[PDB]
Amino acid sequence: GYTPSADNLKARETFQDDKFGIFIHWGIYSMLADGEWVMHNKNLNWEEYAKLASGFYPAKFNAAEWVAAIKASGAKYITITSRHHDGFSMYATQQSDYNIVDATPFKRDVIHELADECRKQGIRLHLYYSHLDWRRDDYYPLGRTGKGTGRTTQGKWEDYCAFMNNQLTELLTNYGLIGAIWFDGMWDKDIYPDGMTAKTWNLNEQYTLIHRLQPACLIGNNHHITPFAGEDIQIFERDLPGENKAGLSGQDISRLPLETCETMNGMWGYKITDQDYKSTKILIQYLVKAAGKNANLLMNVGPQPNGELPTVAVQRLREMGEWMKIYAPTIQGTRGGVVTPRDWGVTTQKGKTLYVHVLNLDDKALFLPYAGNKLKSAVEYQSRKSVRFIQDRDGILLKFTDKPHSPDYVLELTFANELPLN
Ligand SMILES: C[C@@H]1O[C@H](O)[C@@H](O)[C@H](O)[C@@H]1O
Ligand SMILES: [Cl-]
Ligand SMILES: [Zn+2]
Repeated sequence: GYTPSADNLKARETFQDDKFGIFIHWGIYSMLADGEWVMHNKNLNWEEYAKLASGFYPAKFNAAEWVAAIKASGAKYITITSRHHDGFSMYATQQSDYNIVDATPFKRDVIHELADECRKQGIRLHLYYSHLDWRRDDYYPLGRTGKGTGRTTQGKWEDYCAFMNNQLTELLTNYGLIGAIWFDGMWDKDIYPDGMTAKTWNLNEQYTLIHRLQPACLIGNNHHITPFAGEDIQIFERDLPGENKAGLSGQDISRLPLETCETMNGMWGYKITDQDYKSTKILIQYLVKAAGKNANLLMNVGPQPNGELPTVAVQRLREMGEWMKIYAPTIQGTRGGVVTPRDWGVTTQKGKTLYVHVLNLDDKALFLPYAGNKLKSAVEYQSRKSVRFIQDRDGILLKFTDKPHSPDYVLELTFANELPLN
């Protein structure tokens, strides 16, 4: 079956080292400013919806400003929508004239500009690509969604698979190195009996094509189930691995590198009525919790129809970056800690070092259930002040002089041996 290349293994380890990326959902739906699902939610006719492209002009778009504001947060990569459910391509494809260059007065390939700036600025580029299409008539038979977009013709599914293959080829050919392909949407056909099989979705052909073009490119698929052979990362939508508070998960944690995706406000695409952006404290803690469960955090912003990133999102990214300036070594380059997440916080680890991230504790002591490795020292990460501890065969007890500050009271524990990997 699938044995991943060595460049692919390095790519997985670098991805886990990086820990933090930014999601970008941008399209012509940003004009309606009611979320990226508006075409299906309001049952918009595909022709009338497509008429919006000839008025799309994000005049204030600036790839350099975007990538700079994201880099400033500590994030190391950007995952951007190359084509979402509405079928509109945000790059210069030759498989359809329904794209940013040919169908709008903007006439610019924004994915190419962003790739150039990511190269220049040391940020890796990941591409989201939708298996689901609400406009094309060769997406036949239909799944659960999209029955109200006014399609009145049928094509062959083979033609749609060819279309996807050629678009994937283009994206892996004209834009430099691509960190990952992020498939989404096959959950649409989970109503038919064979709706989540690799053969209906042509997954083996597609994955093999991807890895032939760029063997170090990682593949993830947001299907919410057990990863298919060929995927290089596992995705959890709006939940940490092993949690299901949002109801879109519940699948077993595989052995692939893990990534949790989340929105900074409540919606992926720009939504003018949704201005409730999570606080900087919440976002820092979300990243720390992700890292403590051995997962990356892919945090989303939805660009405005004038081309700017929301100002509040840029503020949050800058404040997260101020925090990262001090604490990134306790997150980036680490893995999930030997003590798994607890109500008080989490732990990350690197070599012989265990970082204890105390996120939610008002007592002045903390029990760590870990034994068999001589603890040789404990200090506060920032101040370097020493932390009193008692170690025995049952575990470790840390005692604090003050009881802890927000948003993260971090202790650095140094052990004699190891730290293990479960
Ligand atoms: C990937 C994100 O979660 C879901 O899968 C999608 O339906 C959303 O539009 C968004 O792209
Ligand atoms: Cl980690
Ligand atoms: Zn170029």
